[PDB]
Amino acid sequence: SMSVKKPKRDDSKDLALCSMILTEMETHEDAWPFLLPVNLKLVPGYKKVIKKPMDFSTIREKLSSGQYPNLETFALDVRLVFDNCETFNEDDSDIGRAGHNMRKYFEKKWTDTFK
Repeated sequence: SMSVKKPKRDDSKDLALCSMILTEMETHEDAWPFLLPVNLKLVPGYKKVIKKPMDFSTIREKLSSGQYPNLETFALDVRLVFDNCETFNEDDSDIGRAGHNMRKYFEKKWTDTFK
């Protein structure tokens, strides 16, 4: 409350460390469905169904331009990429499996880097 604060967690390295995580997600062999925005002209149903499209290149541009106020808003967009994938793709599909694998990969890096 006013003039009453928990001790200050060092967040000075968060930007660099989110960038490194994102590099590792970019270079994963199963990243290919997530590298670029879904083409809304060429994929019937995507625009209407997926209210907030998100992809790794869009996260990279947001990160690089100071559009993440803190490390939690960064994690929310990464998770959005996988929630969207689950919304639109069957589990038993190459893309569906890619999304589960990448979400797992992400959540471990996240816990190991920050928890």
